Parts: sequence; C-alpha cells; structure tokens
Amino acid sequence: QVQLQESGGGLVQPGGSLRLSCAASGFTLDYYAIGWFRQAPGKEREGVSAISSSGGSTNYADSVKGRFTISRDNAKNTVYLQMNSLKPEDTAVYYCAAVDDVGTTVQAMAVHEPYEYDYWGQGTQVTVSS
Repeated sequence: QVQLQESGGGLVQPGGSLRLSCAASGFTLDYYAIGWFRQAPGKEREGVSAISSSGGSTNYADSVKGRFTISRDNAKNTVYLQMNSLKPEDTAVYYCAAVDDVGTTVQAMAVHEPYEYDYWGQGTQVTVSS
C-alpha cells in the first residue's frame, strides 16, 4: 500500500516565506527518495527540491538554490520544504512523490534520470501576492 498527502501551502506576500509538508502512509520514507514538484495551469512540472534515502544529501533547482531548503523526518514520516525570498513567479500548486530508492539501481546526481515517480498525491496550493 502507498498513500501521500501534501500540506502547508497558502497565500503569502512577495519577499515572504512558506513551509510545506509531504506526509506518507503504507511505506516508510527512510527506504525511499522524495521530490517536490510545481504545477501551473496547463504547464509542465518543475522539479523544485528532493531528498534521497541518505538524509545527509539533497537536490535543488537553479531557480531556488540559496532560498529554498528541504529536510525529512522519519519519526513523523514526512518531508518538509522551507521556502524564502518569494516572487510572484513562484505561484503554483505543489505536489510530492516517492521512489523505492532502497530497491532501484544507482541514482544519478540529477532529477532527469529515465526512472520516474507517478505515485499518489493531492497537492497544496501556493500563491505569492501582496
């Protein structure tokens, strides 16, 4: 069984900050790798930030490096995404998804490998406006 829930998205002013939560059930996050994904109306998905089976290393987009920060909690079974220095262009619905990293072959140092997620989710709405 696999289920996930995105939370913590809302309205915020430009120059503000936000804190998202990707909670999970039926599986334990320690054995998986989790990524956060944007979606605007009719647009493709942006890979924002991600965390592997090893909590000591993480991925980030060049548009968010130095203002976004990801971390996980294996007692809460949740991945948290902090964001800061927010612009109107950051407005989107934020989704999350997992991959069975303690089971797949070697993950590259990138978010554009031929393997993909496609797990369950609901998304959480983020708007940046004064």
